[PDB]
Amino acid sequence: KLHKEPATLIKAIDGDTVKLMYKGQPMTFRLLLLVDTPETKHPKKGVEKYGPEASAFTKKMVENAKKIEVEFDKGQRTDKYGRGLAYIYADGKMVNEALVRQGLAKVAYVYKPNNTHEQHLRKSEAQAKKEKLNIWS
Ligand SMILES: Cc1cn([C@H]2C[C@H](OP(=O)(O)O)[C@@H](COP(=O)(O)O)O2)c(=O)[nH]c1=O
Ligand SMILES: [Ca+2]
Repeated sequence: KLHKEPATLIKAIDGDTVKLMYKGQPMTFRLLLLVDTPETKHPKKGVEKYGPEASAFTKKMVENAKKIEVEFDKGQRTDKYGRGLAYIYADGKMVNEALVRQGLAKVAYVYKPNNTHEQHLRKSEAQAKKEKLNIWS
């Protein structure tokens, strides 16, 4: 079973990459199962169509949260770049899914066993497509 753990915001970096104080140590966390478009991609040098709105949305959601919690999946907790891989919740709402529901990020990098909430995010993504939101307009 997965479970939520306390984390302190240190800084939001873009739509899907946030730096958090987790168990007393500063580290970059990357949101599982998403590809926010970037604010500072690498092919793209930077700023994507919808990458800066996905960044603003996560920035406000974590900045204004009363509390942040991280939820690791059941596979590896870290990727090759040493970023923590988690579902992040702000006030009990999953930032991963809110981005996807808004049509501000797409579901991507699905590596089992790290896909417990994959179907939940694919649903939210289907609805953002139906309603034609943002990247899907
Ligand atoms: C979300 C996620 C990304 N990644 C890797 C895939 C991509 O590697 P490559 O850089 O080699 O293409 C990169 C994309 O991350 P970003 O979207 O943050 O740039 O991070 C994982 O390995 N596992 C994951 O769960
Ligand atoms: Ca990104």
